[PDB]
Amino acid sequence: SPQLRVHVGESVLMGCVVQRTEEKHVDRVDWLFSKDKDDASEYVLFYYSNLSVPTGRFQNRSHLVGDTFHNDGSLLLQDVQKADEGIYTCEIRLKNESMVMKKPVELWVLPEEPRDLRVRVGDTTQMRCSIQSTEEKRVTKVNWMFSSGSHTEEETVLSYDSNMRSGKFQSLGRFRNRVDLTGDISRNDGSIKLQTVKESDQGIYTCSIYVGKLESRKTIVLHVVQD
Ligand SMILES: *[C@@H]1O[C@H](CO[C@@H]2O[C@@H](C)[C@@H](O)[C@@H](O)[C@@H]2O)[C@@H](O)[C@H](O)[C@H]1NC(C)=O
Ligand SMILES: *[C@@H]1O[C@H](CO)[C@@H](O)[C@H](O)[C@H]1NC(C)=O
Ligand SMILES: *[C@@H]1O[C@H](CO)[C@@H](O)[C@H](O)[C@H]1NC(C)=O
Ligand code: NA
Repeated sequence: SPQLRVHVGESVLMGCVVQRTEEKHVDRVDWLFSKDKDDASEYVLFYYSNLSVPTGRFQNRSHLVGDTFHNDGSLLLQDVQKADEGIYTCEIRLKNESMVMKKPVELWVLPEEPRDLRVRVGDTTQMRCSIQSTEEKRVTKVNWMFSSGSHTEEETVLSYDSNMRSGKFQSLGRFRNRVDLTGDISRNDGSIKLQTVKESDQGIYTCSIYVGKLESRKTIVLHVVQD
């Protein structure tokens, strides 16, 4: 059973894909949460008759992102909190099948990442953004934006869209020639590298990382210091 660790605030995609040679529709998916067994459980989401229903304290953070016409009942849980630590069980039945697959996934939650990233002038840094996932190729779009304290508007640092022939755009303004993707988008990683950091690079970097139309958002405050 997969054991996934995430920091507080992160998203996690828990795969629930039924291995078949044929592309079958999903009839039923249930995702249930228990802290230990705990003697207690709660629904994250259920799906029947072509409708998903995120429930309870997961109602606004949870999404069936699997292709329900291709054997897939995978879940995206956003904004993970410490109370989300425990076991997620997927029960899934495909159209025209009687058998039910049951797949437990354990989620471990580490303390939230610091908001601030400290860098010295002239150094290189990474800004990391990725979704924790058992499944490849789920991220469809990554967009990095920048604002300083004095900006009237965000500017684009780097953008990648998997559903365009275009693919990858890099800044032609303040970050020109100093930014590139270090993440493998096919492995759900939108991380970038920023080279020869300047004082004027100080500010808020935002990553919007998409699984379909569903955005997960990450903020990094770049604090540029001396010596
Ligand atoms: C839907 O499924 C039918 C096959 O069911 C299979 O055989 C039975 C005896 C069970 O043991 C089970 O494990 C199998 O799934 C097909 O014969 C039928 O054509 C299918 N329905 C249609 C026409 O779409
Ligand atoms: C679910 O949607 C599919 C694809 O449009 C359709 O073929 C099927 O009949 C639907 N199932 C039910 C029972 O609503
Ligand atoms: C629930 O609230 C979140 C957090 O603000 C928001 O992004 C989302 O639109 C809501 N959920 C859905 C899918 O309606
Ligand atoms: Na269905």
